[PDB]
Amino acid sequence: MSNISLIVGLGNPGSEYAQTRHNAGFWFVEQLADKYGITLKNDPKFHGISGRGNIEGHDVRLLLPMTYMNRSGQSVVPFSKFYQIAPEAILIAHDELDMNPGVIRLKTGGGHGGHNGLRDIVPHIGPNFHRLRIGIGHPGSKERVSGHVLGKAPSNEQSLMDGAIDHALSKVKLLVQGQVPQAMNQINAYKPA
Ligand SMILES: O=c1ccn([C@@H]2O[C@H](CO)[C@@H](O)[C@H]2O)c(=O)[nH]1
Repeated sequence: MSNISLIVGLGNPGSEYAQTRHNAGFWFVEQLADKYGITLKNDPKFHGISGRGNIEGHDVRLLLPMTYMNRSGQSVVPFSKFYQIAPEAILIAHDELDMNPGVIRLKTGGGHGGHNGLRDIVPHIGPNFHRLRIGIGHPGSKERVSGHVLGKAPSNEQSLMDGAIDHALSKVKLLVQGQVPQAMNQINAYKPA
């Protein structure tokens, strides 16, 4: 059903990308894995790093594609199909250009919103997965997007994102329990200050 049992974090592999805004999804899933003691180990079969563990009495899988962002579907799609995880049980955490640092929202359905990771996923499994939209801000102009998402945020913006991510971690219990409406209410209500 809508008991979240796959949590995907989008991002790029390599130390040079680890601190960039486009890896917001990785930050969330890495922190979630540490919170619940889920081992994120090499998963060559699905071109990623993945884990499996107990979150609040539920068997949950975690996935970080190691395909580079624009090829994220080349991990997520075969992984979800192999383990027979329907989109309705998937949460994908990703950076959101259309939201401020420190703003975070749970969304069900919808398009990719210009996001090149999601762009590679929705064509295959459809739109009906859940998304943890982690606000990163927009660089104003259209052609400066690459420089923004592949940039390391200033400390204040990082602090704002980190606080929002921490808040979201506290609400994963609701999501794995299938309380998507309550999780949406409580996640979306987050304020940094
Ligand atoms: O060295 C790089 C840098 C970025 N990109 C791709 O360009 C996307 C913008 O989403 C990237 O994040 C990633 O898929 C690469 O393929 N290689």
